[PDB]
Amino acid sequence: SISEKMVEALNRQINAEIYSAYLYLSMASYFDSIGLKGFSNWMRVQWQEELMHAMKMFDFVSERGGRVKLYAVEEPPSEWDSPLAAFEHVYEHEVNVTKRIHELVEMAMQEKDFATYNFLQWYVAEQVEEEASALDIVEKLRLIGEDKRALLFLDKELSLRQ
Amino acid sequence: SISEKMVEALNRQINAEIYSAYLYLSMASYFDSIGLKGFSNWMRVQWQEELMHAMKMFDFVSERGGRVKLYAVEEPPSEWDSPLAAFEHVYEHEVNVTKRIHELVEMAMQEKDFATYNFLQWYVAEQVEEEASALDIVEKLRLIGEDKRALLFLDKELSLRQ
Amino acid sequence: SISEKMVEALNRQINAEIYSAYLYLSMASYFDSIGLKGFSNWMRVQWQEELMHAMKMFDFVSERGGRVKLYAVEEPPSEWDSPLAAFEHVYEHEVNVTKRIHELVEMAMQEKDFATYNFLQWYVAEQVEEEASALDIVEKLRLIGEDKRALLFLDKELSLRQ
Amino acid sequence: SISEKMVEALNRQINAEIYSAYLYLSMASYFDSIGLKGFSNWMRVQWQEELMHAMKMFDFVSERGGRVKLYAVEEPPSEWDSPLAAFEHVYEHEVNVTKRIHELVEMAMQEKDFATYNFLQWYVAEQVEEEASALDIVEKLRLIGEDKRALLFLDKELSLRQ
Amino acid sequence: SISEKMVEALNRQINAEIYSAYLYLSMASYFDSIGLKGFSNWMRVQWQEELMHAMKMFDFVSERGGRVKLYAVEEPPSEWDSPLAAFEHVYEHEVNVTKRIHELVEMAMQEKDFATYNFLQWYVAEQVEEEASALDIVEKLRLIGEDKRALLFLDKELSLRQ
Amino acid sequence: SISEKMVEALNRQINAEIYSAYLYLSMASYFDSIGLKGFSNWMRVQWQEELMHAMKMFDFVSERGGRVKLYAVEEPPSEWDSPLAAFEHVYEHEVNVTKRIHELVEMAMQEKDFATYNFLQWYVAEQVEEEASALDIVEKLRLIGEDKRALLFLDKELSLRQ
Ligand SMILES: [Fe+3]
Ligand SMILES: [Fe+3]
Ligand SMILES: [Fe+3]
Ligand SMILES: [Fe+3]
Ligand SMILES: [Fe+3]
Ligand SMILES: [Fe+3]
Ligand SMILES: [Fe+3]
Ligand SMILES: [Fe+3]
Ligand SMILES: [Fe+3]
Ligand SMILES: [Fe+3]
Ligand SMILES: [Fe+3]
Ligand SMILES: [Fe+3]
Ligand SMILES: [Fe+3]
Ligand SMILES: [Fe+3]
Ligand SMILES: [Fe+3]
Ligand SMILES: [Fe+3]
Ligand SMILES: [Fe+3]
Ligand SMILES: [Fe+3]
Repeated sequence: SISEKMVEALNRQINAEIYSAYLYLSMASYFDSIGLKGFSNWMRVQWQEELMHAMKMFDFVSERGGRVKLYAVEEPPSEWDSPLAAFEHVYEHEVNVTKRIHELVEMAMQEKDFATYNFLQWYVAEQVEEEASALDIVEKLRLIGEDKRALLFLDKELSLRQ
Repeated sequence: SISEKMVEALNRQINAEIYSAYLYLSMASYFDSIGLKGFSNWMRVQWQEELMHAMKMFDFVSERGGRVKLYAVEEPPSEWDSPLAAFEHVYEHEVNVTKRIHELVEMAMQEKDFATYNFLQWYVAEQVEEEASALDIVEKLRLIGEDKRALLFLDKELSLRQ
Repeated sequence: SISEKMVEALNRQINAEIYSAYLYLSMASYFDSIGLKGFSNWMRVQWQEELMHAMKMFDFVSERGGRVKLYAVEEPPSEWDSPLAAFEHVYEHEVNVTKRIHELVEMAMQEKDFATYNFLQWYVAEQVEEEASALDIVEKLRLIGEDKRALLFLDKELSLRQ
Repeated sequence: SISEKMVEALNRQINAEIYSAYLYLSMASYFDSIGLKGFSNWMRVQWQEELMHAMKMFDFVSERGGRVKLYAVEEPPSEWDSPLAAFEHVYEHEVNVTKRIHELVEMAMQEKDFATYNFLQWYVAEQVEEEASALDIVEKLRLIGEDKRALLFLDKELSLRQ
Repeated sequence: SISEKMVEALNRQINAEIYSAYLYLSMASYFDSIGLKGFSNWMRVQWQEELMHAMKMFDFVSERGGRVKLYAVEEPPSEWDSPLAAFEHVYEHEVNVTKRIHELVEMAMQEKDFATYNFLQWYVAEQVEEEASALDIVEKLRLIGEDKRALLFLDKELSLRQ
Repeated sequence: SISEKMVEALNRQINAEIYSAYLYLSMASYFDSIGLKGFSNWMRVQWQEELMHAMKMFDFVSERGGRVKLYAVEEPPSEWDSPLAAFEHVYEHEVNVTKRIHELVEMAMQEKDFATYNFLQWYVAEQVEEEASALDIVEKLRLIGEDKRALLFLDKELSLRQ
């Protein structure tokens, strides 16, 4: 039932979820390098979260009788201009992930593959949260601007994530 | 104090630990594809293990004052002639990972980087277990030869790993 | 079989550890003098911790069959230009302690005194943390420069240390 | 990959650990014979402890891919002029086991067998304790001299070891 | 009052109990050599159990005021054709150990040494179990023959012993 | 992965399991017709049980992503010479159902279809029980013979089945 075309694409998106993890891990290294252990922590938590996103899709492809094929994970970028620019890139990347999910929804429907549609609804809801979390911190870094105490305050708040 | 040479090698090995995890994840797919869910499980656990291995080094490079550069993760192989060949590939890959850790140990000696030498001793000990665990299962699968009832028994046991 | 050369190098290091403690107690007074009770708390904790490093080495010297000679503890300096300057001194000092530790490690290697070589690996690993904890505060102090509200945020953080 | 000459050496040291136990068990019969039930206890405990030392190495030869050959265990001596002489024998014995372990460490270094080098570090630190425990009791027994009431106070203390 | 002839005879039977331990230890190696870590476990446990047998009798000789002499433990054998042959050697060995204990019993009665007779009744019952446990596994392995799965099923049964 | 071959074979076994049900329901009517309400109840319970056997296969064919086709269920026979003759038909019939299952097992193993092999193992075990149960009552009736209080005794006993 699950079509070979639907598998390939889910396999794409599995790779996109892993590269996001890996992107966030590179950011963990960047925030590490500029003293911000709380931001670093957030990123490490996001890395593991995106890996979990990938695995939940890895397991669904196998369950449905599809075959997971893993592809290369690209070398991510490694520097950003500022914590603000880091999170702005998070936001934009997550909006891109949200696009690619909306398309998998659309493909599922064309193929009348109701199981893959229903499953992707998890990721549709999850992307709403991803974008909003990312936006919310972007807004906070914009008011903070150059104010070093506010920056360190946000960094503590972020160190608390699990 | 940590040299650039040494930071490079460690960043490389971090990439290799992540690759190892990714190979084992591939094998988990292979094993799903021939209905050995226990072998699959064993791999899925070893994938989490190797990622953890990677992170302990990722954190160490940054504590030593160096900077983690992340590199592409190679697309891994996707098929194996049999369960025996896949664990034969496992054992061998592990013997190589060991060789890599031994070369890192020697570099640390050459450079008198006592901190990195001591740190690496954990991997010296871990690679002993890695090899032995893989070899034991290669042996089991040799003893089992062609008997598919015995394969499923070993499969159910491997499904018990957490 | 522990040599005289070794027993004296270890006794001198016992003195260096106790002086490191004492130095950090002098910095505690300095930080009290300028209203930074959290910086003061950090130094106090570090003072107990360094005393604890000396005591582990004290016990070991006798465990090996040696005798601890105690030497004078030098009057430490009592003024620094700034928090940043004081923590730059902590860092350069701990880099020097490391350098002494590594000397002992070499001396023990050179003497085939394996028991002492092994005992000191704990100090090899401890010094990694010691340099990192201090460099992290130096860097935060740099990031902060003259902003006194941020300095006070950081003082509060250090008042948490146990 | 462990060499033959390293396996054989380890297996000789397994034998020596077992002999050590057996020597200390003979000593327990000695002490029973002169009514000193605490010195007896101390030895029975150390006979178990040396067996544990042997089994730890027995397991490691197997976990490296080697195979353990077991050897005759020589008939230990059965008499000593006095409690002081028995514990002197214990001391000179343990200093000799330490020598044996140190030779093992050297061999491992020469062959670049880092895995064995690292495993043996446990026996390097254990021998530090073994020498000091036996030495303290030797020194106590010298302090004590021919006083029989004091000897029995020591005997009672030694009966508390578990 | 226990006699000299009895004390020697119990002293030899200890030796025999320690040898049996050592024999079983040798088999543990042999089963470890051929992949059967569950059989190996059984053998480690029997190795401990026979040491407990020896010590119980070591203590009894003491309790009666005899002196335990310790003799060389003999180098054991180290290969067997198969799991079956090994357990046949176990049973035959244990049947022989029964014979020795039935001889100590008849000696005891001859000397009217009731306290040694009563003491030996524990070993008389224990041997009934020793024989019956060995024979049960011989019987099971014959029925098993060359069937690999069934072999592995029993090796897991044996991994359970404590 | 599950073959067309294996699916049609399972669907056919499903038919066989529903027919078994219906055969047992037809006997419940027989036993009802001759005043044996306990035998009837036994059949009604066995009818629900074989329906459950069916549905577990229906669900399994469908989980593995194959399509259950439903075939006609044959008119079963409706009379028997006696309770004994009736339970002899149950036995023969169950021995036949065992034949079919063992055939489904070998086909699975041919196609190396290990999920299906493992799933059928429940039925192999279940059939061992079916046969033993039927056989046992067959035997209890050979004994009862013409004896009427013992037939009513057996009849109460089968009332009890839930
Ligand atoms: Fe995601
Ligand atoms: Fe995301
Ligand atoms: Fe999320
Ligand atoms: Fe690893
Ligand atoms: Fe590994
Ligand atoms: Fe491991
Ligand atoms: Fe220190
Ligand atoms: Fe320090
Ligand atoms: Fe510290
Ligand atoms: Fe020892
Ligand atoms: Fe010792
Ligand atoms: Fe000890
Ligand atoms: Fe025994
Ligand atoms: Fe026995
Ligand atoms: Fe027993
Ligand atoms: Fe059925
Ligand atoms: Fe049935
Ligand atoms: Fe049933």
